[PDB]
Amino acid sequence: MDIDPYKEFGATVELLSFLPSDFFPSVRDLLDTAAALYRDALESPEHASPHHTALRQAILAWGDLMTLATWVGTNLEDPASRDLVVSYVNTNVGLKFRQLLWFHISALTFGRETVLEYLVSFGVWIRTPPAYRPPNAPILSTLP
Amino acid sequence: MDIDPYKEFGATVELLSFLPSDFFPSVRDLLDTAAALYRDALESPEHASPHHTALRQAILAWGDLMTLATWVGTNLEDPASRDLVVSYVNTNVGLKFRQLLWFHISALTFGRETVLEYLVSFGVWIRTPPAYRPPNAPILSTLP
Amino acid sequence: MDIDPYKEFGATVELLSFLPSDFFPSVRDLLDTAAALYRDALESPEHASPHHTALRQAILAWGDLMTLATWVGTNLEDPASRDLVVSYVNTNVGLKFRQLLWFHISALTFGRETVLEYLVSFGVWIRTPPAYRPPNAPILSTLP
Amino acid sequence: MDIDPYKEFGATVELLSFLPSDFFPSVRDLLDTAAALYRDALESPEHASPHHTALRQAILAWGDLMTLATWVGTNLEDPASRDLVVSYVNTNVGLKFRQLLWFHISALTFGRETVLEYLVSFGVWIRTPPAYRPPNAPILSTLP
Amino acid sequence: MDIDPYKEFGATVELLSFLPSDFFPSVRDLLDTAAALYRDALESPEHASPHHTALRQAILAWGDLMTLATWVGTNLEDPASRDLVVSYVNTNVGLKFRQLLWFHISALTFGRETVLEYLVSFGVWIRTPPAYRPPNAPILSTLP
Amino acid sequence: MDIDPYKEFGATVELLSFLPSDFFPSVRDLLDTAAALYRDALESPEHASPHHTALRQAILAWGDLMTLATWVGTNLEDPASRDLVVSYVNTNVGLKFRQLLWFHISALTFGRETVLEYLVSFGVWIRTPPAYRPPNAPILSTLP
Ligand SMILES: COC(=O)c1c(CN2CCN(C(=O)CCCNC(=O)c3ccc(C(=O)[O-])c(-c4c5ccc(=[N+](C)C)cc-5oc5cc(N(C)C)ccc45)c3)CC2)nc(-c2ccccn2)nc1-c1ccc(F)cc1Cl
Ligand SMILES: COC(=O)c1c(CN2CCN(C(=O)CCCNC(=O)c3ccc(C(=O)[O-])c(-c4c5ccc(=[N+](C)C)cc-5oc5cc(N(C)C)ccc45)c3)CC2)nc(-c2ccccn2)nc1-c1ccc(F)cc1Cl
Repeated sequence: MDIDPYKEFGATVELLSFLPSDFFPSVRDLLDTAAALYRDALESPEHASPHHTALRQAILAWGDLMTLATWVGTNLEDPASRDLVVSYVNTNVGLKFRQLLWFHISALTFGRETVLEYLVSFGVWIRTPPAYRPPNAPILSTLP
Repeated sequence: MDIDPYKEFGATVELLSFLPSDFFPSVRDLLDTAAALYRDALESPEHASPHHTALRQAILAWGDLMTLATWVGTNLEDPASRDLVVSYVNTNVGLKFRQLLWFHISALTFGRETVLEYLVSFGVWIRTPPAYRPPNAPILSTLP
Repeated sequence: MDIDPYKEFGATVELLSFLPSDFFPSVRDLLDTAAALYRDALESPEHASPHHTALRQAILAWGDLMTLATWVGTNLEDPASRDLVVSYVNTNVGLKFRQLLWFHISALTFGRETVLEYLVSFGVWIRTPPAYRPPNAPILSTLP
Repeated sequence: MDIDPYKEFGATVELLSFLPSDFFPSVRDLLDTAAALYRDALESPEHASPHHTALRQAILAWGDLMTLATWVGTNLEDPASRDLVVSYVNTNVGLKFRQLLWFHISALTFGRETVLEYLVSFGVWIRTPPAYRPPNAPILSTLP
Repeated sequence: MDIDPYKEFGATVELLSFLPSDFFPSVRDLLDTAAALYRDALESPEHASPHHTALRQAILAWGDLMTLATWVGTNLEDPASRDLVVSYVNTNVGLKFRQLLWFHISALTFGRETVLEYLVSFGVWIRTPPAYRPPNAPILSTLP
Repeated sequence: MDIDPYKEFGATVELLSFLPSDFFPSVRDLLDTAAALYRDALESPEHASPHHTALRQAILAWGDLMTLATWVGTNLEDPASRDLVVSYVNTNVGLKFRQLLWFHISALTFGRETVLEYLVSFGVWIRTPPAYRPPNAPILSTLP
């Protein structure tokens, strides 16, 4: 009854379990990137590619929790209520789809195959013990 | 980037603003009806429609929000501090994509064309004042 | 100078007066119809039909009457005289204006043929004795 | 909703603002131009061009603003406030309106080509330094 | 690297040194005239001419300098310390490309050929002493 | 009424918002590079490519502020006047188009596509948290 968010794009939630938590950027940094690079294509009413379809949805989803953050910021009285709730959204639910923002943005910019190869390559990096890991962790980059 | 998802689908948020709040079925019925008859290619690796890709991102979001309601209802202290939040999810944020689930499901069984005419042909039914309104709203259905 | 705003379109004020006054939708409830359905076609720099060129003028004409209901609506010294006039805009100009928007916005969605026939149809249905008539009122609809 | 009343006609408010304000003729002095030249073409039940359909609306739009300047023009209790508003019609609506009539009534007599070129021409001629320019101002004319 | 921009355009800075300081129109009129009739492809992603690319870099520079005048006039303390700077911008640095805007705009409507002849045919008009000078400078214009 | 300085070259001011302030070299270092590599082509009166057209303009623009720096350095008396002004030009207005100098120089040397790919690649570098950023930030380099 539960769908894999990435089963349609080749990747999977288990595969994204490689990437540690702190690896992912903040939601602001990702939203600014899409709104900087793709803002002229996201708002365009065309199916340029499935990531746009997913990316338009993921943005509005976080746009919705911002509402619940603001509603809770004012219509609640207890500090442990008004804070621990909003602390939950940024902490856990925010992390719940910084993957989606990080994934689909990185997929559009770099192609799906380059992202999937990136995950496996990053998987090998993290597996190796600290003594032999090359300190420069692998990082995405285009290729002509 | 401030844009509704209903752009490449030929719609708006104003277009689906005519529909009264009691128009849309419950969230449970929509989720069930999704898996009742779309569970075939909905939870598969296949890609088939652009509606499916947008759909899958909606069902995961509600599963996210329900994780929020379960969290707040069990850990936040005061019901006067949390039942506001719990009822807020089921009431307002739920109705956010309480209709989003409705659009894609209705579009899939019927088509982006037939759903739009039902929306166009509904507002004309609802914009009409009560005294001169037919006693039976138009029925969404496929035309052979 | 008796410039009928409908003589170009195979109609006339007498037919639109032939229907009952209260049948017509409200101004606010009707602007969003084109604003939600035709916001892209109207704002386009190339007209698609004379209804576009005509409806594109009615929207601007209503602009100042709201502005005049806003400038005068908030920049007077006597509130005892503000609603004396500001009420007149929604009183006896909208009645001559809500008819105008309804014609074109219905003319676009259903063609000038069906609207002109509907005016004859509905205007009769309200005249026939109630003992002898189909109680299901006649209405436009995109479906046959 | 930024419905330029000129974007359909290869112009825009900035060009018509590019000319000086006082260049435009008066409303009364301009209505008779179409009323004397185009009283037959406008009142015809078949439009001859989109300028007809557009100019046919501006005349009626000015109708109520005179009526509103007549209803309010004579049906108030405070003359101290009558000219406070009635002056505004000829104050800051005609300025946005005398431009509108001038464009179409000139567009019909001389085609949309010559008017759009004249706006560029005259708007420049008033900008060039007086020491270096033909003092004979540029003007439309039916003769070559 | 010490070179004027008027090289690939077939000109110099000496050639445009004949023109008196009062020759060129104001900076406001040039900026308006740029957007009055070139705003079509001036603020677009298109590349069309080599004049447009040089132009766009001029309009941004003046917007830069005006940001300087606004800054100094509001933050620098003494008018005897700042009005020198403010008037210096509008007077001297303004006239630097007060003519630069004039050359490209005049070149676009007319062509690199026709503008040069007007410059060649102007100096002969201005180098001539006053007693034998025709009372009307040559007029820039296109030749069919 | 405002043009994007980079809208014609594919990039945009938002895209260049990735690069932090201190990343950009000084104006002297860039001018020496162009005057070292391109001084034999900039002064050539030919449109070798649009960056030359932009690059000739950007140089003279900074060449103009050097004049205002020198004029202010001598014809002003107050130290907070003569210093804070010139401090403004080097600090803010200098930074305002060290981008243009850095961009167009890097575009000529490395091709437009390589620069645009560089920005996106640098964008991904800066987004990543410090713990996982490869310490060697990405840097331009040719490719046969
Ligand atoms: C996937 O869709 C859904 O699940 C769904 C649907 C749509 N479907 C399909 C339609 N539907 C039906 O129940 C239809 C069966 C009944 N059939 C009929 O009555 C029927 C059957 C045959 C004929 C027929 O051939 O003559 C006619 C018929 C005509 C047919 C053609 C025609 N011409 C143009 C020539 C003229 C006709 O003139 C008529 C005139 C009549 N007079 C005299 C009054 C009477 C009948 C007719 C009607 C409901 C379900 N709607 C809604 C919804 C929501 C809010 C508000 C309203 N609706 N929500 C959902 C949803 C819910 C939960 C969930 F979790 C997920 C979803 Cl998505
Ligand atoms: C885009 O350009 C501009 O905006 C612009 C222009 C140029 N334009 C176009 C020309 N212009 C006019 O006003 C022309 C209309 C008047 N037409 C006429 O007088 C006219 C029209 C028809 C004929 C005609 O067919 O016979 C003739 C004519 C002749 C024609 C052909 C001919 N042969 C070779 C066979 C012999 C002719 O012998 C004559 C002899 C005469 N006698 C007896 C004295 C009298 C007339 C004629 C003249 C001004 C605008 N200049 C200037 C400028 C600046 C500084 C100093 C001077 N000028 N600044 C700008 C600028 C300003 C602000 C801004 F923000 C941006 C810009 Cl860029």
